[PDB]
Amino acid sequence: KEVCYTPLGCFSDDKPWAGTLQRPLKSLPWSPEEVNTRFLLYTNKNPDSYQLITARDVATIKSSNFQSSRKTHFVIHGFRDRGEDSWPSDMCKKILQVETTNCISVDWSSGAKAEYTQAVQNIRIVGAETAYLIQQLLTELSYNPENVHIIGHSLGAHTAGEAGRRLEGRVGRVTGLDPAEPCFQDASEEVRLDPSDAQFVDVIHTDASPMLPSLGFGMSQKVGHMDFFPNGGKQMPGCKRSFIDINGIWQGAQDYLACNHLKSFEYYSSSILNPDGFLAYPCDSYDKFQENGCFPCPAGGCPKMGHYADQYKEKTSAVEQTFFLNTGESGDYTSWRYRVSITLAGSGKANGYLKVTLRGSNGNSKQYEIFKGSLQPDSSYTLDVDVNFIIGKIQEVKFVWNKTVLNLSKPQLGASRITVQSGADGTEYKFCGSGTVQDNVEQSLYPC
Ligand SMILES: CCCCCCCCCC[N+](C)(C)[O-]
Ligand SMILES: CCCCCCCCCC[N+](C)(C)[O-]
Ligand SMILES: [Ca+2]
Ligand SMILES: [Ca+2]
Repeated sequence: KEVCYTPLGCFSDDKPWAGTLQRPLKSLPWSPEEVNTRFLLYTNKNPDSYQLITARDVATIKSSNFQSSRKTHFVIHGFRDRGEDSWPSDMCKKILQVETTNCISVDWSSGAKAEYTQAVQNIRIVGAETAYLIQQLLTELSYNPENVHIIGHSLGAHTAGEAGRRLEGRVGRVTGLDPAEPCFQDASEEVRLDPSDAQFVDVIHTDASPMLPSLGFGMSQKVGHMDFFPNGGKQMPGCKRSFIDINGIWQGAQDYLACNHLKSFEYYSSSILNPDGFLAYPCDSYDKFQENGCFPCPAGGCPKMGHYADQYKEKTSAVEQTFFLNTGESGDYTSWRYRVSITLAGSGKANGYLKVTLRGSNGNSKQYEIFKGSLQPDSSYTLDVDVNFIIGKIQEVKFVWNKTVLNLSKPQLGASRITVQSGADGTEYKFCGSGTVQDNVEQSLYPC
């Protein structure tokens, strides 16, 4: 029970578009007009106001600052979001401070203001609007599709994968910023987003808890050549866990219930200006990562999660290549990972915290509990940690340690050695603290 439209063609309401386990009711997309898809063009020439372009009137493009010479970034929002002044436009601007390029924000606000179930269908339209606009950068200005990068959030991610599929995977890259779960997880690839929709698909997963009984709006399913899982991808730091601004029904609700879903475009937008800020590490599971595994960055380097992911040598050597890492709690959310070993010393057996600080070069870190437990002489005790900022080179630690069981002597403990290390490369820095002062000191171990 299909319906056709302008140059965009037809939309069959039957499987897998509807009457799926994933999409139980049968509906059809709105009209192009009803959706009001709008391509807004930013280029280094005009980094503030945009140029309304249209694939319907080629004149609007040719007479615009669009540069057939350069890459083109598309940024598509999702359910109940907008292009005009929300984050997508904000994101285009950031992209133009670092590369000379065309960045378009795909605003379909009015169509994404529908009821989720409908919205899940309007997405098909915007796919086509977009795909179509690309089919006419090729025909009109011989603009190679493999120069196009589509970046979509939530429903937008699937939107982008849609356009991508309309162009037989000719499009060079689509990036999925926490692709929506409801109606997509475990569905035909025809309807969702999968590695086949572009030459390169990379995904950031920030809200991959189960949508049902549980409300994790993000897909847990791997759908890219690369699927990144910041902080394990289920609970992002800075957020406390779990549309018409619910904030007018229940004050705080929106933010509360969407914060993790949104960290996907947060992290990405910051990677644009901070490439070295989000290095993913390959691993089987986040726990292996969290339990001091898969460290440090591998042979060639860690992929940069985010904007500069397309620089990874083996970016498409496989599908569902998964990586893990930890972001910051706020600001630009950049964290760097270091390994920290401590082998014990002394005579008497104690119990306690095993804190640490860092001076590096740039600033100084925070306290860093590397261990709590039994402190038997000359053993060893490592733990990987996350430095929410860019320091430099260690060789300037501090130590400190506190009590858990109160007495059995009060021994002269210290720390024989403290193997430091970077994640990026492998730069150890390790130190000798010959002089095992008892308790609660800033015994500054130093180079050797
Ligand atoms: C799978 C549906 C995702 C629901 C999340 C909706 C988030 C609202 C968009 C955020 N905001 C309008 C502030 O950009
Ligand atoms: C306690 C401060 C954080 C706000 C918590 C708001 C949670 C309300 C959940 C929204 N809902 C419509 C399900 O009530
Ligand atoms: Ca697909
Ligand atoms: Ca790039």
